[PDB]
Amino acid sequence: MLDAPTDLQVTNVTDTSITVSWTPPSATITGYRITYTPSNGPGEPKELTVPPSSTSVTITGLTPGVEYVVSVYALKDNQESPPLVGTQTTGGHHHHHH
Repeated sequence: MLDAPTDLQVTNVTDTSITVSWTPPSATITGYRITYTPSNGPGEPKELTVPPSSTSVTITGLTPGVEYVVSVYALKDNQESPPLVGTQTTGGHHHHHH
């Protein structure tokens, strides 16, 4: 049972992407799982995974102009931490797209 990563930082944001960084937990870890969904979505999210050497990830294909909830879970084998949770609105709310 595993402590959560800390200090979610958004280092870049576009109309369709977010770059997400975090600080590792104190535990030995074997990966991270990242979920993302709009706050206004039914709420079951999309999921990605990364190796433990990744303490940042860029999420693409996002909807412009909406608040996303990003949740980062540390993994240790079959085990997962509670998530580190932060929010970010993508660019372009008042702009057309294509």
